Amino acid sequence: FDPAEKYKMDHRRRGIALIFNHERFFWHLTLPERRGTCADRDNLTRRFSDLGFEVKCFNDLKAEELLLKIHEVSTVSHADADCFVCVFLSHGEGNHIYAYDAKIEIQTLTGLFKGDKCHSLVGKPKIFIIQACRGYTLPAGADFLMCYSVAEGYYSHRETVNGSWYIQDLCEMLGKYGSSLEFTELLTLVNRKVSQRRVDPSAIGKKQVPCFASMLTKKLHFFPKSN
Amino acid sequence: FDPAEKYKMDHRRRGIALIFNHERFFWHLTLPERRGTCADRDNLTRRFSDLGFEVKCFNDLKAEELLLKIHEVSTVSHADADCFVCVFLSHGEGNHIYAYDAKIEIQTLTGLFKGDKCHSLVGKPKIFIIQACRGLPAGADFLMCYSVAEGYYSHRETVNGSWYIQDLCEMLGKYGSSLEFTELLTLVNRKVSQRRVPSAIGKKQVPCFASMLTKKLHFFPKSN
Repeated sequence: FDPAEKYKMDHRRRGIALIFNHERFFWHLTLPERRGTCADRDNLTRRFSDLGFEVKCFNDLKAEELLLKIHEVSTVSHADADCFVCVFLSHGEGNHIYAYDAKIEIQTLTGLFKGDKCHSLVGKPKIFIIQACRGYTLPAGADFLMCYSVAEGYYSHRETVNGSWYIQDLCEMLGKYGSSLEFTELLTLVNRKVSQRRVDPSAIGKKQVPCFASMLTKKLHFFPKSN
Repeated sequence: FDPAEKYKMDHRRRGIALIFNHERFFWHLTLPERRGTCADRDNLTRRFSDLGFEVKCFNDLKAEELLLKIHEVSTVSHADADCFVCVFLSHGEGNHIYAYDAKIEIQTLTGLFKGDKCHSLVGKPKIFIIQACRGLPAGADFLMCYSVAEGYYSHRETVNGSWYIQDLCEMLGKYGSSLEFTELLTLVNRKVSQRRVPSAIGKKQVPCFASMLTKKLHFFPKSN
C-alpha cells in the first residue's frame, strides 16, 4: 500500500473540460454580470486548455440543443482520456426560478457521470467546479471531486467586470501551479486566496469561503502531458 | 504568497479530541454493535492520544450531563491549543428517530465551534469526523470527514469496529505524525473503498471529506 499513489495521467488525451453557463431564467443582465461571466469563461478556457483539456463551452439559453450537447457528452467515449472536468458558471444573486433551475441542472450533470453510467471514466477523476447561486448540492460517487465557490451558509461576492473572485482566484492558481501541485493542495490555496479577499462597498467585514469535497482515492497531478 | 503554508501547530497543547457516542433511541444493541462501538472508541482514543490530543469521551444516553459536557466544551478556552477534533460515532442502520436525532446533534455540535461562537479557535483547524447513519454547512478552517457520502452504502459494525474507523485509525497510527492530513484522509478513501464484504451486500463504501481549510495541516510530534 502506497501513500503516494496517484491517478494514471498518461492517456492519449487529457480529457474534456465542459464549461456550462447557466443563463436561462436570468434577465437582470447588467453589464458587470454579462462582462464578468464571459471573463470567467475566457479565463477558464485558457487555463484548462493549457493543462491539455479539450474545452467545450455551452449554455442553456436555447432549450433544445442543450440536450444535444448534453446527450453528446453522455455518449462520448473517455477511453483515451485521463479525466473529466465540468464547470458550472452562474450569476450571484438570482430569482428563485433561476436558483431552482441550477439545482436541477447540477443534479442532472453529475448524474450522467456516475460509474453507473460512464464506464469509460470508471476509476478516473471526475471533477465538478460549481459556482453556486442564491435565490440540493449533495452529489457524489467514487473518484468525484466537487468544488464549490461558497459553502451552504454563505456569502458570495457579486460578479464584476473582471469576473468572480472564486473563478479569478481559481484561474490564477491553475495558471501558476496547475501543472505542478497536487490538485487538492491547489484547491486549498484557492480557499485561502478567496477567503482573504474583501469588498465604498456596502457590506464589509464579510468573507466568502469556498469548500471542496473529495471522494478521490489517489493524488492528482496535471503534469504537462506527453513524454 | 506561499503554496506550502501550513497551520501553526506550535501551541502549548494539541487540543481536545471529543469522541461523541450517539446511543440514545437506538434499539437492538446486538453484540457486534456494542463491541464494535467500544472498539472504535478505544482505537480512536489511542490514535488521537498518540498525536498529542486530550481525548474526552461521552455519550448521549443520559446526559442531562450531556449538555453539561456540551456546554463544557462550549466555554473551554482553546487559546493554548493547535486545533479541535470532534468524532461523532453512531450505529450503522438505525430507526428514523435515531437517525433524525444524529442530524440535530451534529448540527448542534458543529454550530458551537463556528468562529462566531468560539473566538479561541478562530484561524485554527476544526475537524469533524462523522460516522453517518441511515434511517453540512461549516465555516472557515473546518474540515468535515464522512464515513460515507450522502446516503449510499456503509458496511455494518463488526466485533472489531467499523471499516471506516479501523482504516482511519490504521492510517493515523502509521502516517498521522508525518503526512498532510487531507493526504491521509485520501488514503483512507482508498483503503475503505477497496474493502469488500455476504447477503445482499455486493457494492462498496466510499468515504468523503469536505475541506474549508486554507493551509496544509500536519500533526508533527509536539516537542514536549
